[PDB]
Amino acid sequence: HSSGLVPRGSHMEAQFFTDTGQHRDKNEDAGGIFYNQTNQQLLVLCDGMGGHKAGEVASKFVTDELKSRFEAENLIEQHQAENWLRNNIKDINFQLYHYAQENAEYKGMGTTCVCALVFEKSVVIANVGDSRAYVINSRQIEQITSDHSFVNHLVLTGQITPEEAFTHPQRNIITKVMGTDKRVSPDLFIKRLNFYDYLLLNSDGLTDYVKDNEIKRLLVKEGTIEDHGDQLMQLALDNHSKDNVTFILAAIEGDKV
Ligand SMILES: [Mg+2]
Ligand SMILES: [Mg+2]
Ligand SMILES: [Mg+2]
Repeated sequence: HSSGLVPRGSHMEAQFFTDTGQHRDKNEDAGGIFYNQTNQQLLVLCDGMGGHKAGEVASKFVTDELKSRFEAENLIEQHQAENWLRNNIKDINFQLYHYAQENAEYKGMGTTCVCALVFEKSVVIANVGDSRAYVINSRQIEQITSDHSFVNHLVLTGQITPEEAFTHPQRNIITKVMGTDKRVSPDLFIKRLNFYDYLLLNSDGLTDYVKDNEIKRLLVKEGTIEDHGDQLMQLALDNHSKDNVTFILAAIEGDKV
């Protein structure tokens, strides 16, 4: 191929926050923040399905596989990142499918997966399910991913409005999830970072109970990542979330020190 320059080192200050909540037996969300051999950064969040068996097994399996595969990589170029995410998510989905089929205790298990590979000026995001990725600044909160949910199908075909989807009785139904089929087609996105302050990955335990404008209002106020993460978690619980709540907050650097 034609020659080009090595990616410039790029990290975001990022932190992972998770809580079982007071309404679930287990925390079936999983995730983390991982680094490859050249110190590129991968953010991972998985929501194991509460309505099927063994959601915690599925979410931990996908997270641990992404951790192992990424930590072993040396360097991923930005123009190869979509392929890397697509290929590894497809392989992990296939492994998870057979793991579920063979172990009777885990039959039917599955998980969402949203993940983000960080570059200097952009982030590359892969999504399977109804966990989410957003970017936030003082003027806008933008959801990057599209929920693979039945209610989002209804929204995208004009059958219900977004506000109706927020209180719809079938909001729980997912239409694309890791582990249920041998094949999966993740959605891939590239988002330029230039004028945003935060990248947020989250499970639906946050956004089923906290609206986008509340998230934006909280994150735009002065505060550290640790203050914002503690307060965003408390907001989900104060808004009566009945689910595990998990998110990664990653600060986008503007002016250098
Ligand atoms: Mg779950
Ligand atoms: Mg369970
Ligand atoms: Mg959930």
